[PDB]
Formats: sequence, structure tokens, C-alpha cells
Amino acid sequence: MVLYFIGLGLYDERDITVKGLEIAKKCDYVFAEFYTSLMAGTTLGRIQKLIGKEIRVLSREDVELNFENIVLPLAKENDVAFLTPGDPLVATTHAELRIRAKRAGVESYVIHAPSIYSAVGITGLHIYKFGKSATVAYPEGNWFPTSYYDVIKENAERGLHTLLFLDIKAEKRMYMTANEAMELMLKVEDMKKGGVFTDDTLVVVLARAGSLNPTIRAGYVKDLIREDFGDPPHILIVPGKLHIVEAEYLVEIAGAPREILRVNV
Amino acid sequence: MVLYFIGLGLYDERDITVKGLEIAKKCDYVFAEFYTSLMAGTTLGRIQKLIGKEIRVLSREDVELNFENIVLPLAKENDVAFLTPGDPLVATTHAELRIRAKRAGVESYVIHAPSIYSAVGITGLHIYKFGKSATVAYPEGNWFPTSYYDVIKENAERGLHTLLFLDIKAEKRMYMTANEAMELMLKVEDMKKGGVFTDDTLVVVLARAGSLNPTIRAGYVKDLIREDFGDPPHILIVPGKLHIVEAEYLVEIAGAPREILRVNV
Ligand SMILES: Nc1ncnc2c1ncn2[C@@H]1O[C@H](CSCC[C@H](N)C(=O)O)[C@@H](O)[C@H]1O
Ligand code: NA
Repeated sequence: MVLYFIGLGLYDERDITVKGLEIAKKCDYVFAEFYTSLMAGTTLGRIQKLIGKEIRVLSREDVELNFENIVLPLAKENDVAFLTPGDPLVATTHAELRIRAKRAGVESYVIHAPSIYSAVGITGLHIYKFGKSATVAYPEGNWFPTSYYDVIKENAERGLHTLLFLDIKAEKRMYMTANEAMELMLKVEDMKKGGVFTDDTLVVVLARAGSLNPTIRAGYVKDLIREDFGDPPHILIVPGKLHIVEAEYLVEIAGAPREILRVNV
Repeated sequence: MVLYFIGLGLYDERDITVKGLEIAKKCDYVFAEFYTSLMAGTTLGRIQKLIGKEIRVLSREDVELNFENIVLPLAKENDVAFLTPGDPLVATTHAELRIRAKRAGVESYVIHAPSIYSAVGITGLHIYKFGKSATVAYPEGNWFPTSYYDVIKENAERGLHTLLFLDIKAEKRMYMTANEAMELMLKVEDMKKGGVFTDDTLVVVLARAGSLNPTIRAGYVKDLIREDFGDPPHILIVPGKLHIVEAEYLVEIAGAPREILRVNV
């Protein structure tokens, strides 16, 4: 009578950990959600085939409003697994679901999986140098989100890198590209005029981490804003002051302009 | 002609991903390092048995000084794997190993795995709220480093959480315990008297992340400094002001005192 939160990883069904797979194969019921992120390299069918179980996919409403009515009941008498893209607790509100499990007298366990939060290391940017993170959300009607602007500002001032999660509207199959993120951000800069994010700002784009050939690009906004980085998901990063070896990596591996090698210490 | 950087994950031999295992099994040569960290929940023998390949262990010097003459030559005519605890490229000097590969006309691919950077999400603390990260090191001779103290200060000051890695002596398999870290920091607070780390400071301890039964504890230093957190590795976190949901998780899941619901929110 336990509930397992099992992450599926970054790109395809093989990004699940061996631990996660062996446990998932032995659960009586398997649920999952695919709205918190996009696993561009697999399909529900492939996942099901891999674990050898039928997977009942849940919507944001099913989870957020009815988790304790749909999932928890079965966990009281069976072994249940709840699958999610990446790591189940990273940049989601899934952690709170563990509190619901407890209140319903259901023991829960967490099986991690590779997350975009650590995969940023493939950009060559020292991970310990990342500051507060943020999300670039799509404007809705008259509401235009801007919180991410001050986060970048705050981190840049301290010389820290900023990781920017990009928006996703799964039910509409909408996945924000780095290009769309940059356009929205330039519009905010136009309004705030803080010099935080401009055409001369160096940025890094990581697309489809987890795949064997992810797209890793670094350069100035003016040059990258219209570049094609391939299919989603995309993640955007605004570096802070660079170490010599970070700049070297960005140039040698991410195709950045050789001029970023010259750091302004 | 190919070099694979493969992450081993968090704690035991099952923490590698299905993708990492299958690729490792097809490699002609397999190297690994355990100087950046150890896999406390398993052994070299178990990892070797699971992968079914002899694993050549490399020291810090083998990697930093001679990676290109030990690993890369073999990668020119074979498929070589380089295993590391956690997620590849998280250790700050590992990213530059890919530059070395390029220079040697060797292709390299990264296979991700769970990292403590993302696994800490199991503490219920929102990942976007983490700021700069640091490592707590032991004073030595006339050297008394305290940089991590300023990091905690700069983060908390902005409402951000601080992830603290504890000093480790891989070769000797000597880990700094959370208890030792706290004592060291109270000592640092006594010298800088900045009111950053005191008996009243709230902290979180994560031990054996990755195992099915990790130790997750939260509370004030005065009560946790002498508490037994079990076998290493221990990870320490000094949270910034908490979101009521984070605090509730720490109370319900990590045994934190009710008091945090009004004092640290
Ligand atoms: N493989 C990938 N490549 C690039 N960005 C990714 C990604 N996976 C997730 N993201 C980014 O993160 C957003 C989802 S946020 C949820 C993250 C997830 N729990 C994890 O552990 O990774 C996406 O909209 C995208 O901006
Ligand atoms: Na971080």
C-alpha cells in the first residue's frame, strides 16, 4: 500500500533510472502526467511497452483537484506509481502531493530521474554559479508577466547565471521556444528600460537535453532571436560574469562568437 | 571514435539510467572516477557486475592531468565510456574535458543521470528559490576559509535557499557530517558575527538522497547539531524565508517543529 513518484527523465523512455524501471514494472496501477514538461523523444506507447503496463494519463485538473480521489484510493490497498517527465519534484508543485498522501495514510517514495535543472551543466556554465531561477510565461489577455526580468537583474548584479524555464500549454500542444521567450523579454526591457536584457545580451539556449544531439547555442540576442534551435522543449539561460573556461566552452562547444573569450574582469 | 560521459546517479548501482546502462554495455572500454564523490549505497564490484564490464578507475590526476593520454586515445578507435557519480558535467572541471575531446578529434555525448542539485527537491523547497551554491571546507593550518558563509548571507538576504556541499576526502572515504558542518559554521559566525548562522537558524539535512529511505530532517541548529542523521553522504541547506507550502512540507514530511509555520514564513 504505497505510492511511488517516479521521474521519467529528459527526453525518451530510456531516461528513467534502472531503479525507477524495476519498481514501475512491479506496481499494480500506474498513473502519469505529461503537462509539466515535454519528453520530445518518446510516446506514451513506448513508455507503456517499456514498463509493461497500461498508463492512465492525468490532466492538471485531475491531479491538482482530484489526486486524492483518483490516485490515493488505489494506493491504500495496492502499489501505485505516478510518473512525470524529468524529476517529479523539480519546478512542479508535486511535492505537496506527498502531504496529501500522508493525510490519507498513504506512504510515498520518490525515485529521481535526470532533470533539466542539472542538465544545464552541459552548457559549460558552472552549475554552482546559477542564482535564483525563473519562468517566462505566455501573456494572457491583458495580463503580461514580467517577474523574470528582476530575477535576471538581481542575479546579474551578483554575477550569477539565470536559468529560465519556458512556458508550456500541453492541452493546446503549445511549447514556448527560446525565440518566443527572447521576443517577450525584449518587450519587457522596452517597457522597463533597465538595460537588463537587450540585443547585445549574451544568452545560451539548450534544446532537447537528454537526446544524443541536443542543440546547444550561445551568442548575442540580436543574432539568436531568429535562429532555429529545433523542436521543443527549449530552456533559456542568461549568464552572469563568465569564468575563462566557461567562455572557452561556450565558444568551442556552443559556437559562441570568439569575442566572448575576452572577459571584462 | 566516440566518448560517452555517463552519469551514475545518486546512491546505488540502480541510479544509472536505462540509457546509460545500455550504452555502457556496448562500450569497448569503461572508465570511472570516484574522487568528486562516492556512491555510498553500492560498490565498484556491484556497479561492475551490473554493467558487465571491467571498470578502470581513474584518480583526480589521471583525469585533470592525463585525460587525453589515458582515455582519449582509446576513443579514437573504440567506443569509450567515462562514468561519474551523479550527472555528468556537474563537477566544475568536467565540462572542459569535452573541449579536450574535440581537440583530439573525438566525438563525445552526454548521458544524464540524477544530481543532488535536482534531487534536493525532495526537501519540499522550491527549486527556483535556490541561489548560489557553496561547499563547506575544513580549516587547515593557518587557512580558515569562510566564503560559504558570505554565500549563505547573500542568498538568505534575497529570500533564497543555499545548497551546501560538505567537505569530502574520497581517497580516505572521510566525509564531513552535517553535525560537523553546523559546528564549523557556528564557529565562523562567532568570528564574523553577521547573524547568518546561529542556534536559532533553521536548516535542512538531506542524507542518502537516491535511496528509497533517505533521511530528511528540518529544524533549528540548536536541536539538530547533535542529532544522528545516519550514514553519509550528508547535504546541508540553509533555507531563505519559506513559502507556507514549503514550511508545511518540512513539518509533515521532514519532522520540522510547528514553530516554523509562524517563525520562518
Ligand atoms: N529536455 C529538455 N530540454 C530543454 N528544456 C527542457 C527540457 N526538459 C524540460 N525543460 C524545460 O523545463 C520546462 C518544464 S519545467 C518542469 C521540469 C522537470 N520536472 C525537470 O525535472 O526537468 C520546459 O518547459 C522547458 O523550458
Ligand atoms: Na542552483
